[PDB]
Amino acid sequence: VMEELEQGLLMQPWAWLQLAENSLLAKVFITKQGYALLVSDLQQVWHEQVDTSVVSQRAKELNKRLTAPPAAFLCHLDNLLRPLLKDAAHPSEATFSCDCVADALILRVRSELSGLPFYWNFHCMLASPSLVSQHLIRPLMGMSLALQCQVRELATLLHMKDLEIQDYQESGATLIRDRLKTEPFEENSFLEQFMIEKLPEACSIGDGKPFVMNLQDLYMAVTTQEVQKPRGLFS
Amino acid sequence: QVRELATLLHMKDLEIQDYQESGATLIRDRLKTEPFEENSFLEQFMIEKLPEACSIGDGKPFVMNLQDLYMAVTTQEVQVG
Repeated sequence: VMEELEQGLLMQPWAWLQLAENSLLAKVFITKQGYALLVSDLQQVWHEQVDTSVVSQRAKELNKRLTAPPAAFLCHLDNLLRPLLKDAAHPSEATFSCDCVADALILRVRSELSGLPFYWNFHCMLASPSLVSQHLIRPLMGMSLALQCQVRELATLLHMKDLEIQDYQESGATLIRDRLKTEPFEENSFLEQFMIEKLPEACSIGDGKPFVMNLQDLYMAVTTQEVQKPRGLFS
Repeated sequence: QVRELATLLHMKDLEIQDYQESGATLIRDRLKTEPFEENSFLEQFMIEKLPEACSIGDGKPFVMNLQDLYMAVTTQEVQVG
């Protein structure tokens, strides 16, 4: 039960949330027996795991007149959350609000469930060091190592193509188009040029949107890897 | 960096295609290189080499390989504010 929620949350991609002119990164895994949420703003991390016991009380207190068992309420919450997290700019009637008092994060979701109120309040506490390392630190290191390996493979392929170009030039032929000539690839020169020129803009984390937009498949792959007697005449 | 290397590979592929169109014949047939496809390369890499490449271990690879980029990123962050 509890382990299933943790595994599902781990094997999930990050999503971008826009609320009150603020940007958050959210991971949500909702099942028929609870849910797991992990939110961040690139400065702090909050986590919240909920079982049906607290749902039976919160869904009533927030929605006084709502008569909904935990299963239906969780299904409605998933239908509310997944469309927004999966893709952006999707029209919806859901609204998000964020607040903090002393050390906890109250995230309020207010939605129109076919023409009726739907209020939910995530009360997320600070994530323990184990959760942060499991979800952000180690996967990012794995992604960086994988990207370095990819860069090395690309450099090897470029060297092979440069050798092919050298052989073609030695053959004595000439190009019908002379504008396509490319200088030989050098790893050190390319690295120095990149660092001097484009590293500033490339490394700009911003509000986290580039991380969600670009590096998600590799992140998911890394997370999935880490989680998994003749005688006489006859003689 | 990977995107730029892919762009350079595409440019070299176009150059090789033009050379072939020019009727050129290579003396060594073993030097022929297959056209580069980003999707095929990515899928092959993820299937084959990612399991052994994305091994954190005790943290030695992190300090052995990616220290310069970390310092550059930190310096840029300090410069920004």
